[PDB]
Amino acid sequence: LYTRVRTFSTAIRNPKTCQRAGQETDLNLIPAFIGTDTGILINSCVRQPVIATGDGIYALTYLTMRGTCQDHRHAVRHFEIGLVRRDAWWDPVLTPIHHFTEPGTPVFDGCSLTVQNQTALALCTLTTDGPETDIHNGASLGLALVHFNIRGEFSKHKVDPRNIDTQNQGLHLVTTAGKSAVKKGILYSFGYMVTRSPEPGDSKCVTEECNQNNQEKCNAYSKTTLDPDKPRSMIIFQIDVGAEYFTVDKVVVVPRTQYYQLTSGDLFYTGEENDLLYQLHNKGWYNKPIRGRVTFDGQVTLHEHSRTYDSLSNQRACNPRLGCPSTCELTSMASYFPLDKDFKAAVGVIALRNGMTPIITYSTDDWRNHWKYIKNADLEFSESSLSCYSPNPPLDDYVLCTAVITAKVMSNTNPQLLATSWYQYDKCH
Amino acid sequence: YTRVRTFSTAIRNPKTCQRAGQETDLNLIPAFIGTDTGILINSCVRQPVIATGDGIYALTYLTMRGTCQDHRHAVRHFEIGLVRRDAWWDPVLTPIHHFTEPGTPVFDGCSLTVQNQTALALCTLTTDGPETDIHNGASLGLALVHFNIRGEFSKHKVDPRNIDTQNQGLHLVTTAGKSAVKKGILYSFGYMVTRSPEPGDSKCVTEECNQNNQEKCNAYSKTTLDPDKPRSMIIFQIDVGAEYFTVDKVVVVPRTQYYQLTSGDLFYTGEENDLLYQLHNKGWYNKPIRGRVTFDGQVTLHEHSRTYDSLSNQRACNPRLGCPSTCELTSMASYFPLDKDFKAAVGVIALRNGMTPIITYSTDDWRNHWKYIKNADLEFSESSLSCYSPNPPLDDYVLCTAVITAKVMSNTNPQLLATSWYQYDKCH
Ligand SMILES: *[C@@H]1O[C@H](CO)[C@@H](O)[C@H](O)[C@H]1NC(C)=O
Repeated sequence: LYTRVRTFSTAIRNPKTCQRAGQETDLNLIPAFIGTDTGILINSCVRQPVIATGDGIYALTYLTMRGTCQDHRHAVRHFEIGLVRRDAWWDPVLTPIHHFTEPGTPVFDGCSLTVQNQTALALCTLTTDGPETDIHNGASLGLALVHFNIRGEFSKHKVDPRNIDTQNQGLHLVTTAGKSAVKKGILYSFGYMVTRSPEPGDSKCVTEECNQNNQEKCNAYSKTTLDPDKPRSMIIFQIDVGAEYFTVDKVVVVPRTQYYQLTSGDLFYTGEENDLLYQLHNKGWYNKPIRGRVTFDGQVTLHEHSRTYDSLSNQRACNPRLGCPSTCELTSMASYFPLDKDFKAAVGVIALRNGMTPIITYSTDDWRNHWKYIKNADLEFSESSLSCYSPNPPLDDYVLCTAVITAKVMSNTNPQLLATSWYQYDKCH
Repeated sequence: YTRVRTFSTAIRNPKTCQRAGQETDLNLIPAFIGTDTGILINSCVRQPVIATGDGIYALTYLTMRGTCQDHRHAVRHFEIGLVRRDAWWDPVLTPIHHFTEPGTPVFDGCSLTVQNQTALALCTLTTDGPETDIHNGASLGLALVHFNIRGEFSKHKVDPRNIDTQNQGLHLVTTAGKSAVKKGILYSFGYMVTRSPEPGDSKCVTEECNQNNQEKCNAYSKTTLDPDKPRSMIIFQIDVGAEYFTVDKVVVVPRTQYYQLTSGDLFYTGEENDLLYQLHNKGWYNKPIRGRVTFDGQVTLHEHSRTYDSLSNQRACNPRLGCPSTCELTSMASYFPLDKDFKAAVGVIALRNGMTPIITYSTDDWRNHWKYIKNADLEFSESSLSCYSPNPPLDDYVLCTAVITAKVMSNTNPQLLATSWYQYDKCH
């Protein structure tokens, strides 16, 4: 059988109160030989990467298309599960053991991903041309729960979205790509919901001096409508995947007061009795990290942390500048992962400047301890997913992180899948 | 498992019609196989071998951090998967199970073939690589590796004491390439360190090179390790399920049959047909080296007269490539038979300067056409190529998949890339 290398998420740990030191030496990057070839030679497009780790196990998912990024009809959904194994340097590295593909059509879109014990769980949307195009065309959408385990078993189960409690407001339910979390047998994941009535209230905005009515621009570009007749709200799905008592599958609205533009995100497990953490993905005009704590009692609140030490940018400036509400959209996102259950310390993968040059950033509160290169080159990347994990028993000064990015390799106009891991400094003083 | 049934193009009768060059552009399709191999960290991938069976493929390769000369810390990868219809209804390769064996010792020089639902690899167990181990006075092991589409994996040490060498073998080494199974016997290339030097001249050329070619051919033939260690090319014969009693053995490929000691591929053509072969261009000889293998009376490599493809380096050699020298091609060529005679062939080769991977398509000694894998200044080092027909076959095409080790984004080491294509196969 396989020997297990025990690991756990850094996000379940108590925060360190000591000053976290910047690492003086350069990064020890180590192999993450996961995923597949994704068509660097033929300029294929990889979208929606999500990585998740458990106890000696990781899982990975992504969507591939030939030639363009706008061909959902002929896309292929990839799923993968693998192990943490000691290599010839005795480093714990990720390596795949089973891979699965599901070609369209319909295709699995916007899959979330988590690892529970020996099983990966993905909640996905069944679509022909992509959810927004299907909804516009008057088509319906499906949902699916996919699981696969380290034995190589694979299951896909349709979930009737009409039987999910939406307080009779939901017309369409859509999952979006990112990390999910399971607490007390309930699977939580981000998505959005087309509703009968528009959601009242102002979208979250900024008081930055932008030579305009910010709140007006914020509402206008909030992406809370798919059409004059199609309002949509951000949601968190709650699916019973093993609750102690019977629970009704439901969605809960994330009110538009809680975010700037409707977007995807990650939910980070911190323990059975601890609040989930979150990050929203910078895919619009807001160019600072969007992360913090989620609570549900009475209503869904995104308790957003005050974070300014990292800034996202595009190669070409926007008018008004990024950070000001506009129709500009960041071409390159950032992934953050909590080093503790409060998100006090964070690891990030982000572009250095101009939407290129992947770097790792390392913060405590609103202070950047250091940054290091993944690759000091003019390499653009579009999407990312990041997971950090500690061996058990832990190392004194380090944890481990793995990132997947979709990068425009060798002057390709589309992005392909690349991966890397590193020893992540975790040390006091 | 649900899969597109396939068979190797090398078992077919040669087409009696004239083969046309393809006027239309190449239809390249995804080969999303293997893993990330450290493009971001300049890892080194070596010894790639791909093999196909009936709706099944297998892949193997060796990875190292930072340099290509770190056998002590290398990792051997094995992979098996299926031929499946994608959303365009094209038959594409997709992995189902992956395996790694980190050093040390590591599996070096693995050959690879697919027998029914099981991949077979014959490998050499080594610490610092076979030549370094031999130089250091260490011994080597052999191993037979099996892994199947259900995900089962087996490795068994093979004691060289059970391999008949007519009491001449001192070390046995497998080299990376395609193997073949006929009538339950596994055949694969390798080399053998012997007690006594092999007599005879190395195969040579008569090209005017302003030198004594035969003397240079013998001197640069790589038939000696160190100063006192002669070695001979061999073909292993290992029982993997023969119906009759056989002794596992090596058979010498005499030095008259090849230019420099090197690795190669053996191509199955049917239970009752001669194997085909190719030797890998890793030295000064810069034309294809391929043809038919026979065994009745020790190994004869019946080398075809092939000149339509020529390999080149970015920096010229003095004397020029094609002339015996100590210069070595930085990029190899992979060929695959489209029939049991190797009459028609698919090739993967660099266009010029050891870069720009292209596909060539030949009949006899004529290049019908060539097509780009990538029209870019992309250096690549090693390759493996397999072509296969869906069953029932297509009228005008077959399918091919290649893996190459390419120096991506100004990396000094090469990483694993893959692609497939519809290969023109049409008459007139
Ligand atoms: C973890 O998974 C294994 C295999 O699926 C199962 O047998 C075991 O009971 C699980 N343990 C828990 C605590 O759920």
